[PDB]
Amino acid sequence: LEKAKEAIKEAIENRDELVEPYVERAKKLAEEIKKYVEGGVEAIVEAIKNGDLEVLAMLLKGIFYHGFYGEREEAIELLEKLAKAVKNLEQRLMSLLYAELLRYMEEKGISWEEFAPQYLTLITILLPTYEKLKEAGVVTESTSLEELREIIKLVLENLPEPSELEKEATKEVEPINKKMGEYLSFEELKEVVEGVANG
Repeated sequence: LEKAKEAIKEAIENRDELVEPYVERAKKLAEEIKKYVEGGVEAIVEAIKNGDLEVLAMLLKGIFYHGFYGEREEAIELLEKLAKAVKNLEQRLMSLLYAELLRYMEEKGISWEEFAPQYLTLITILLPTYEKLKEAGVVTESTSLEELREIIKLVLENLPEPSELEKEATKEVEPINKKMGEYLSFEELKEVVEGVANG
């Protein structure tokens, strides 16, 4: 809190630099998830337990965009439970980010398409905020989840309007991301997150 004001401010000025990498990464994850969908629950759990960021990022989008089809409560529960289970700080924060997007929509009553352009706006500002605070030693592996959510809600509270590139990229990638969250049911996602925690 407060100690990240210049980190977010500089993050909003460079947010559009992360638009193209996000689009490329999302298109790659859309094909890689099919390999791990055929691999099964045990293949996803073992990969994440051994610190595979890519598989963990695949699972995050699988949980978040599965909530687009309904029952966003369960996606919030799984994203927060997975955040505590994993040890990496970057994906800990990404899991909390997707949970806060769904939590903010339910508490405010915002529909998915009304808030879709703000997904990439929060991602492209919060990610350089994390890197800046990590480069300054403000956040670390011992940083509690409660302080990570304070960073996310601080960016989401002072969230600027989406940029032209973000609105453009949102239309390009939303159909891709929604198909990514159609393979793994909430029951399978429950098994994966439970497998990461104690499997």
